[PDB]
Amino acid sequence: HHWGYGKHNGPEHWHKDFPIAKGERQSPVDIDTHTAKYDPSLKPLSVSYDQATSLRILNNGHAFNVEFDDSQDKAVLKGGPLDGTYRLIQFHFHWGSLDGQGSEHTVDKKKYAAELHLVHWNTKYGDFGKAVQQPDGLAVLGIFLKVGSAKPGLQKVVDVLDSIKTKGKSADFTNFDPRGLLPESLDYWTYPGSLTTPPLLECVTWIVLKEPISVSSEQVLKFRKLNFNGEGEPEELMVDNWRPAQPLKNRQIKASFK
Ligand SMILES: O=C(O)c1ccccc1O
Ligand SMILES: O=C(O)c1ccccc1O
Ligand SMILES: O=C(O)c1ccccc1O
Ligand SMILES: O=C(O)c1ccccc1O
Ligand SMILES: [Zn+2]
Repeated sequence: HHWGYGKHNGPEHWHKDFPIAKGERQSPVDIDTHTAKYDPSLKPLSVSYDQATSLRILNNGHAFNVEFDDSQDKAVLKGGPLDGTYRLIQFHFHWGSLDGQGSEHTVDKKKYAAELHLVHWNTKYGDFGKAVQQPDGLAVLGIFLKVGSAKPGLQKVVDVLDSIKTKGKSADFTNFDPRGLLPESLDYWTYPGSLTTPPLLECVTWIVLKEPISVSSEQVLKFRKLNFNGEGEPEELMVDNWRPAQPLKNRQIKASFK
């Protein structure tokens, strides 16, 4: 599988190897804020990250993942639209070549400079690989990034990127606190969707926070120095690693707030 974000292997091509790309609950989507419905029965999100154990950071040739110990209930998401306990396995970002693009979800067609995805799996399915085969297997917390003031809690991530410049490189990344990436408010939109990269499985309850976080231009510039290619291969900057909005089809986006 040689999928990517280039002209010859990008999102418009993914359906040839992954036919679910044209399915009924693909992500991301545009969030029409005037069409989303407030649902008063939606509960507040419960983000319990105090015992989180980060292990490693990896450049996988499409983004970088910060990975966590998901062998115990150390960092979990529950409540909101979710039934059960969802364990944090990794987070990653999508970002642009310019500050006016980079997010996967859009809000009233507005694009943010980047988007953070905190990926969690439903513990009733035992492991991530089983969870991705279920319609309620994953819960992804999505957070928009806008360029402005620096985010202090992001800087530890930025400072390690030089050690994982190319595809396949990893580095130890212990004692990172993902709570430093969250905005003040946990108000959210939610809808059923999919992974946004191949295999594009329709297994995600998306929880997209309304409040973006601010990062500095210097922080996002360091993301843009990463490479899609392996060491010794022709340099292709890791930028614009986002899938565009897909048709909503027979879905409704719900809001936790009025
Ligand atoms: O593999 C990619 O994601 C890619 C992206 C941009 C340009 C060329 C590429 O191969
Ligand atoms: O110093 C950086 O911020 C950096 C980031 C990504 C890749 C190579 C780098 O030197
Ligand atoms: O978010 C995704 O698209 C994804 C895809 C494959 C594996 C883990 C993931 O989070
Ligand atoms: O291994 C290579 O082919 C190579 C090519 C360009 C620069 C550094 C390298 O190691
Ligand atoms: Zn993602």
